[PDB]
Amino acid sequence: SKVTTVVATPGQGPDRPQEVSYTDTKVIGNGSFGVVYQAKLCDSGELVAIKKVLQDKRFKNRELQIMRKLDHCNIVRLRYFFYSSGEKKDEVYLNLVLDYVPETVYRVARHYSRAKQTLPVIYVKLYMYQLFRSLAYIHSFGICHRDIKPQNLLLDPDTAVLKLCDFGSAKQLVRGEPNVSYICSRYYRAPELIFGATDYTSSIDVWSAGCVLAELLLGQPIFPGDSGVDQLVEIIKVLGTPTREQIREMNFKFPQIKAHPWTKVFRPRTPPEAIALCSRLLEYTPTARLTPLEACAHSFFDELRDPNVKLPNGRDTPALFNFTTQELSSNPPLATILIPPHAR
Amino acid sequence: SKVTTVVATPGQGPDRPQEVSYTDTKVIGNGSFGVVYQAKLCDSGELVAIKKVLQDKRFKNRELQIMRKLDHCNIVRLRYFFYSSKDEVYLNLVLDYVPETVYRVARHYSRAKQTLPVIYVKLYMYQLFRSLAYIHSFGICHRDIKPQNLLLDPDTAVLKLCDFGSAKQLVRGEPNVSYICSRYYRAPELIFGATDYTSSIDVWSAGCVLAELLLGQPIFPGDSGVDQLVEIIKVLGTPTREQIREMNFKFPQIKAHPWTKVFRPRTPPEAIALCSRLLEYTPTARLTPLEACAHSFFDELRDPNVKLPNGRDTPALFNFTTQELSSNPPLATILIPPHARIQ
Ligand SMILES: c1ccc(CNc2nc(Nc3cc(C4CC4)n[nH]3)c3sccc3n2)cc1
Ligand SMILES: c1ccc(CNc2nc(Nc3cc(C4CC4)n[nH]3)c3sccc3n2)cc1
Ligand SMILES: [Cl-]
Ligand SMILES: [Cl-]
Ligand SMILES: [Cl-]
Ligand SMILES: [Cl-]
Ligand SMILES: [Cl-]
Ligand SMILES: [Cl-]
Repeated sequence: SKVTTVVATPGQGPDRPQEVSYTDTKVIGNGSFGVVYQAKLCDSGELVAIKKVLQDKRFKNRELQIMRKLDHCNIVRLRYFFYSSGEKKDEVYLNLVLDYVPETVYRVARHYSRAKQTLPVIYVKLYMYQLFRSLAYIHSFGICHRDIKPQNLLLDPDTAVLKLCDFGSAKQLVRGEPNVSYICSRYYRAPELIFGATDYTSSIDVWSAGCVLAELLLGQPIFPGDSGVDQLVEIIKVLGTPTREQIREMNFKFPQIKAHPWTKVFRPRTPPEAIALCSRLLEYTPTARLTPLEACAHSFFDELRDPNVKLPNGRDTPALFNFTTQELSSNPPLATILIPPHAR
Repeated sequence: SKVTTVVATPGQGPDRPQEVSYTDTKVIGNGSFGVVYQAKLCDSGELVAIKKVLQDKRFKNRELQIMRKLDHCNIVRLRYFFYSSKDEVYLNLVLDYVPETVYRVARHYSRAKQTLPVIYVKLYMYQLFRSLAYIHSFGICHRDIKPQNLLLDPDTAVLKLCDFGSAKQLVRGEPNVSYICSRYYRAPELIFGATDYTSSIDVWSAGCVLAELLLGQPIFPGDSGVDQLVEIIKVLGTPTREQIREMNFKFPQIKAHPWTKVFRPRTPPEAIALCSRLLEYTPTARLTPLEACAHSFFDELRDPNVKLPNGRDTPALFNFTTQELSSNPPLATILIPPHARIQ
């Protein structure tokens, strides 16, 4: 087959480029951002995904700057990056060489959905815990993801490892500076984003994470809608009509619906700790939502802290407990809960 | 067979209650609004659509108060309306049933690697600009324009605008929620969260329908506001600081992609022209509904010879009221062709 050789910069190291050669190139992905290729590195034989984007040249790439800062077992690794022009008007492209990961939570959820099965609660636990860890970490640097949705949660089905990807909307949120309210994909947008607020916090990611939890339990999206009006009605149908207090803390012709009791929303064989968790992730008032770390520590995740827990495929669980000081900074006293007696 | 009989108020005219009996009740639609039943009237055998909705005890239903003032050949007729019954009260809207929708028609053609013949595009788009010219005449904005909300009669080629659930009168200086309109058909001012938007949002949406029927697929798709604005910039070029001012800030600098690359080879120039004039960053730089009716793309409809493919007459395109033309009366001299003046 054909071989490409580029001079590429490692993501973690100090700016010291080396000759990286790769082969078996194929398209996998399209969209606003640009294209994603898959390839095999010639030296290692490891598979990589290459996200090719257009570069301003005017300003430096915010995705690239944020990803160089990040090192976490539950976030896709940037191995290298390199520039190519190919054949556009002296147009320049930034190529991000990332880890290849052979599945996504979107693809998996949909296999169980179009089989009228429900994803076994154990996986729901493994995947939602590793997401909340990845948020705990990036929230500690004040970085908000702003795009949290199933398509952006990579899985290795053999190791049960989840890896957060797609930092193209990610931004550090400084209290008092405003931010655009038109980020986050439809279905997972926080009510304050729908109401057009520009003084929102990292809590938008917690609401999005809650919408992923509900969807893995129900086997389909919980707040669907082609418009915001449609979206708000599906929310008010579950949380009821926000009070004057609650509206004021988000950002006015609202129908009076009594709150549908939470236990009546999910199928009946659904664990009540999974429901408690939802009620505490999907709150109208952003400041009343759990923190990523507060979530990791919820009784819903207790099975993962059992010393005998094993994967359905018979392998051990992946890293769940190797917390850093950084990751715990939000609230260190929780370490006594997050790190169980048996853990190294 | 089963038979429901109610006492209904008429939608148009004065308040003289009437007995209405229908049968073959069937569900045809579910969603946030409530339920849409099809039914067959006992006496006439005519098909109707009943839209059942939760009635606030607080204030009277706005969709109702609006639809009762509306009488136009390109807007679904409200035949009757009644209150009924969860242990609280529902508002029902008895409306003409119309057997097709642009959504369905667009899709039948789309997955058969086919575009809809341009003649139907002209007919359907023309009748839509007429309906907007009418409601805008009253300062009422629809705020939902999308293919699913455009009813069709495949045989007559009559298009009817439905769903006045988001519709509202826009007074200047009064603000309005920016979270109305359906993904794909939202004007950039709504994506940017603006609350001083005018009826020109309806014109942007209409323009997305035009472009979609021509292209065979939506033109500005994406799961997020951001993804949409990228598809918009890949076609219109980068908004200038003045353009952004007129809607109300770190955008990828990209050149305006010539509008003729956008459409398949043999697309009418005049179709492409009308798009560039509906899909403008600057809300006030967009054609009014009535100005679009009079665009050269619609010239073929004004031809006295014009026939539908099945050999039938086109429907009523020229019977304009004073109410309809108040946006700009002089336009009557293009809108009403010579052959429609003949006594
Ligand atoms: C969002 C949009 C596009 C993509 C690329 N599509 C994709 N990526 C995969 N893996 C992937 C992407 C990446 C880098 C872009 C993050 N690493 N690994 C896999 S595994 C089975 C289907 C599939 N589709 C991923 C997320
Ligand atoms: C918007 C919302 C709900 C619907 C109901 N679904 C529906 N309605 C139709 N016609 C319809 C609706 C109406 C009034 C409720 C608006 N009149 N005629 C037709 S004809 C072929 C499929 C179909 N589906 C239509 C548009
Ligand atoms: Cl995916
Ligand atoms: Cl991506
Ligand atoms: Cl439809
Ligand atoms: Cl047709
Ligand atoms: Cl409707
Ligand atoms: Cl003539």
